[PDB]
Amino acid sequence: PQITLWKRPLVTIKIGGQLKEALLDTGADDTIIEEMSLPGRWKPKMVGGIGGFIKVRQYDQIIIEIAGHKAIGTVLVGPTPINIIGRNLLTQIGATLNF
Amino acid sequence: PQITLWKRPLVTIKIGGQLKEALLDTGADDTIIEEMSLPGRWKPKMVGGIGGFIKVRQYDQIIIEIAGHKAIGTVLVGPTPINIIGRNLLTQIGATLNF
Ligand SMILES: CC(C)CN(C[C@@H](O)[C@H](Cc1ccccc1)NC(=O)O[C@H]1CO[C@H]2OCC[C@H]21)S(=O)(=O)c1ccc(N)cc1
Repeated sequence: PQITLWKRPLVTIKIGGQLKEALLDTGADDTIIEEMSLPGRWKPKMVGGIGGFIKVRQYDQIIIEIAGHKAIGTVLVGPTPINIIGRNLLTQIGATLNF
Repeated sequence: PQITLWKRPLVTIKIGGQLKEALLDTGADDTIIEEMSLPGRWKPKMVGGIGGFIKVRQYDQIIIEIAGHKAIGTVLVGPTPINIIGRNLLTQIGATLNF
């Protein structure tokens, strides 16, 4: 699909068996999802953006369906105000910025 | 152009006659630039990011060249870790997300 930017580019994702709404974010290096339970060992990481840093749990090799497209990669879990799909997964689904 | 996301989508912008580097960010509603002197009066605005809120100065009708495309709109100036080109300006250059 070709997404216009008049509004937030929100899509439905499936992760860990749950359905969630997330933002397709070209400005995000990594994907960050609100607090939830995921299987596996994880390692702590600090992620910084506007306003500062938050502590997150880094889970590797997580499968996520984005708008119906299966993808695999690292997912950071923590206190984010919105679910964000970053470049690490956008590349996997072949997303591009066009103008 | 068609920009892939294996690397941060950074482009050159020309504002106030100066050349700077900026990130094409579909996850940002608004355009935010690092501290610099812009013309006219400003209005206050609070911007919420991943790590909290910062206070910024809002300047309207600012002329900005993005990767060679002229745009005229609102620009926020504040303590951002990187210059961000948000949806308000992305729409003016006709950017879309495609996959
Ligand atoms: C600041 C950028 C370099 C990176 N940010 C992604 C960015 O797209 C966020 C993503 C974002 C989106 C909504 C809420 C929090 C974070 N948007 C944002 O900061 O925008 C602010 C200015 O415009 C306003 O409208 C959106 C919030 C304001 S980030 O959220 O801090 C971030 C940092 C590291 C990773 N791995 C993933 C994301």
